[PDB]
Amino acid sequence: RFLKVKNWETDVVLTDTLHLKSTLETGCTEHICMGSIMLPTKDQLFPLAKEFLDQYYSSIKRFGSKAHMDRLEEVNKEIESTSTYQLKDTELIYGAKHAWRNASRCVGRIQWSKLQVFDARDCTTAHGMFNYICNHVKYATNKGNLRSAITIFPQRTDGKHDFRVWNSQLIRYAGYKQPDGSTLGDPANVQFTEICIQQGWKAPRGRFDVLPLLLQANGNDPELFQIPPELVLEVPIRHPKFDWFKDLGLKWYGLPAVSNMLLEIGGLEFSACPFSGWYMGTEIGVRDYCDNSRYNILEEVAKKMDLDMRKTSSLWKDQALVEINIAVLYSFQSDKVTIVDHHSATESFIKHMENEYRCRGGCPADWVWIVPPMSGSITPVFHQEMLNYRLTPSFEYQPDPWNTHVW
Amino acid sequence: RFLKVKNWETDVVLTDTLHLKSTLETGCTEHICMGSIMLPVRTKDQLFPLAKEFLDQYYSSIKRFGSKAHMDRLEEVNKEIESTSTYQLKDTELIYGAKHAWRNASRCVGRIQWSKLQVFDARDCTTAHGMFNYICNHVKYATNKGNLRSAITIFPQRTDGKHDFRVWNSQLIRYAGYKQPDGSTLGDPANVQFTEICIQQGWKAPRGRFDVLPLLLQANGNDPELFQIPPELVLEVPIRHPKFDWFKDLGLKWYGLPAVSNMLLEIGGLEFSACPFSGWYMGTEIGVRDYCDNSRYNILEEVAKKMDLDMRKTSSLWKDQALVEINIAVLYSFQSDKVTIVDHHSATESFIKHMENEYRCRGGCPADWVWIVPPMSGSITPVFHQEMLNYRLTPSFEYQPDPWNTHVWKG
Ligand code: HEM
Ligand code: HEM
Ligand SMILES: Nc1cccc(C[C@H]2CNC[C@H]2NCCCO)n1
Ligand SMILES: Nc1cccc(C[C@H]2CNC[C@H]2NCCCO)n1
Ligand SMILES: C[C@H](O)[C@H](O)[C@H]1CNc2nc(N)[nH]c(=O)c2N1
Ligand SMILES: C[C@H](O)[C@H](O)[C@H]1CNc2nc(N)[nH]c(=O)c2N1
Ligand SMILES: [Zn+2]
Repeated sequence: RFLKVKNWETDVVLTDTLHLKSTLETGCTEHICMGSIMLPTKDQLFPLAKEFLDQYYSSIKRFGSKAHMDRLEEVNKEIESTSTYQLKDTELIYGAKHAWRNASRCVGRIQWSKLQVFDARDCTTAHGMFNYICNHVKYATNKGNLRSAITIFPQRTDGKHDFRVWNSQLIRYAGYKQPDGSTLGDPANVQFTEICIQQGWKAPRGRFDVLPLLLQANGNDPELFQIPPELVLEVPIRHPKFDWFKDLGLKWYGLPAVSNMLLEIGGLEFSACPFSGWYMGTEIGVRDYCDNSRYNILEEVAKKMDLDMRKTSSLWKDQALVEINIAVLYSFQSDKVTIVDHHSATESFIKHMENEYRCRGGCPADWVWIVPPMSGSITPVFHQEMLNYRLTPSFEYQPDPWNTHVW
Repeated sequence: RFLKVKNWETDVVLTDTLHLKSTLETGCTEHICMGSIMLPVRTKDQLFPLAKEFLDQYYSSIKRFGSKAHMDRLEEVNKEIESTSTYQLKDTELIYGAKHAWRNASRCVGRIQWSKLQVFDARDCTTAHGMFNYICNHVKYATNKGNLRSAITIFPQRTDGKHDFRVWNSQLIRYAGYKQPDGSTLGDPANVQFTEICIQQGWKAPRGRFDVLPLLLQANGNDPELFQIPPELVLEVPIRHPKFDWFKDLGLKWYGLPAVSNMLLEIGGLEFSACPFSGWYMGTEIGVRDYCDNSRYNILEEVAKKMDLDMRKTSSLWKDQALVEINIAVLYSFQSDKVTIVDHHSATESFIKHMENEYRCRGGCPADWVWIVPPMSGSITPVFHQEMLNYRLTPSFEYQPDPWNTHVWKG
């Protein structure tokens, strides 16, 4: 019941009790661990609403109070009458911040309580969504001094009027399959890019074409919108020592903004809830740039460094990896765009974890995701045992819209 | 039931059915994943089914399932268990068993080599001196002047739990660690407690930074005894860098033989508490962990200084740069001295081929992602992108409590 996690580097042992409040399943059983798998009614709703309202009133030190009870009855009556309910602004803010607090795969949660929440529940059209999103982007970007934020569109009603941002991230580069059989741009976005073209987008067919937004409002067919170019802050990537690096013609956008997840608060489902923070270097330098199925630039960089790529044991891939990541951090820092290196970020997470264990009884964490994709054991989280469980409010994955939308 | 695992780099999807044969628990539940947790005498009653399952697996493996030989063996073991409360494995079963414990070791990235294990049957061993001799022979055979050969030496199984054979060392070869009164540590910090035990037992510690520890061996439940492995049998590699001539002056070296000696080998319900096994190193074990863990030799700073990296801010990735150089050095040195070693790219690439082969020929390959992914350059190795399923199959290697915490001293 009372589990303990140990840090094998510091010997520090923490006891987790928060997991006992876990509701959702993990995908694992006593016979099989699926820890490395990427994707493992009025009657149903009131229980969820109650659990949420209880934690909310408990957070504001008014558990059991009349206000707590009144609200509880108010929501119950509303659910029975309207088959759903509306969160108070205070509840929405608390819920969004906690969905982030509960995101087991997020290493930057020490920042959880500073989330700027934009209530977009009054939005009704795709154009309105576009406006709200540009404001989010401009607000979060803040001329390079990034600020965490989330914009929350109307909650699901009957399932045929869902609001959705079809894009996976607000800002991402297009991908196109060339005759050469090769891929131009971001291979990860080929399918999406074609859906945009299929919709009308005039693809420039460049290596870094900022994709247009495909916004779906009230269950209607999505619409294209181009984020004002001047609102999409990008960073040209250069190395502090290798002058030839700039010649690679590499650049990345400064705002990481996830837009395909579902925010669940008190049983309510917010299918369109784009949120953003700021990058941890490795996300771009290791994953976006070096993943074989992404920009896959290791060989190109290796060649320019004049490394013995004859034998894997010379560790040329590793050396080029470090350089690509040193450049990313350097380029973002030079342009005054917020970014955190994996050492600083993981150190912060350990501190956050410690706080969470002592003030909340635990911190769900997915080791597989928390440990940076490079230099794993030289970051502290590598040596930190973690317990992964699911708490609500939460951010959940949801089916891509183009595989469920009835045009 | 069928479970699928996907490689997010190649889109290749594999299907696992082998997990159905999994009996042991994982530590996880439908509500909590303990995937990153390091460590989440039987009765006649519970033993025969364990013996039967194993023998069924053994006889199927040799295509004699249901044969008269198979049935006679089950009857023989049955009679043996009821009569003696235990039973003895035939040599063939022991070999098959040891090879499978390795094959089933979900935390081992080197399993493509599982079928080539040399098994030394030391079940006739009766004293610590006897154990010493067996271990020396294992070390010499495995080392093979640098052309390392995987091997395992298996001492008598557990009987009543009061006569256990145990190798107290965690690995046959490791360097002493000494806690200085000023709080600092000389040698390998990981072995301070053990080194202290050895000293208490009479070991004359040379107190250097790389002193090969003595073997502390327990035979038949008796108090352990110290033995020094003949130095000429301990192959070591001075670590130098191909381009940095100052690296050698760091005074670093490492032994060539990785030999785990504290695990328990379970075969058909029998428990072999002393089963030292060895293979060859994957560079990162030494270069990343042994050398760069903050709680081990911790050499990142000294190395970073020499390279004169910008150590004022973490964002210069000086630790990451120094890390790669150190690992290049380990691989270079071992290769230059002709001591077998494998780099993490080659090793993980082979593991993926092994895993795919296993899914197809065996219906699965239990693997612990947390352990399989190398401690450096994670995502540039193919295993990072491979979904895996972790479950426990027997025969298997299991952790067991450290002997000094459970041993009843006789004096
Ligand atoms: C302030 C800076 C932040 C940093 C440094 C940070 C860092 C990270 C990193 C490194 C990942 C893994 C990403 C990947 O490998 O794809 C991640 C995942 C995640 N983060 Fe954060 N994060 C931050 C802000 C946010 C915000 C503001 C939220 C929500 C309001 C959030 C929610 C999540 C979620 C749900 C995931 C997992 C997403 C998935 O499964 O694909 N993060 N974060
Ligand atoms: C032939 C070369 C071999 C290589 C390259 C290899 C490599 C590895 C590596 C890198 C690990 C993780 C080590 C760590 O981080 O502590 C590991 C663990 C393991 N290996 Fe292998 N291995 C090999 C041979 C063997 C042999 C011969 C056996 C048994 C017969 C074996 C059994 C295991 C077990 C049981 C584990 C997990 C040990 C633990 O939990 O501490 N390996 N191996
Ligand atoms: N720094 C942050 C903040 C919030 C979310 C993320 C993660 C985003 C940005 N990079 C990969 C993408 N996640 C994709 C997960 C695999 O599909 N990163
Ligand atoms: N190459 C091999 C072969 C078999 C076993 C191992 C693993 C050994 C050698 N390095 C760390 C140690 N395992 C310790 C696990 C953490 O306490 N490594
Ligand atoms: C198969 C495996 O789960 C997959 O490659 C995971 C591993 N860890 C990860 N960790 C983070 N932060 N992000 C990812 O996309 C992944 N991918
Ligand atoms: C806490 C965490 O489980 C621990 O640090 C693990 C992570 N992965 C590992 N992987 C390998 N190969 N070896 C280890 O010792 C570890 N330690
Ligand atoms: Zn699990």
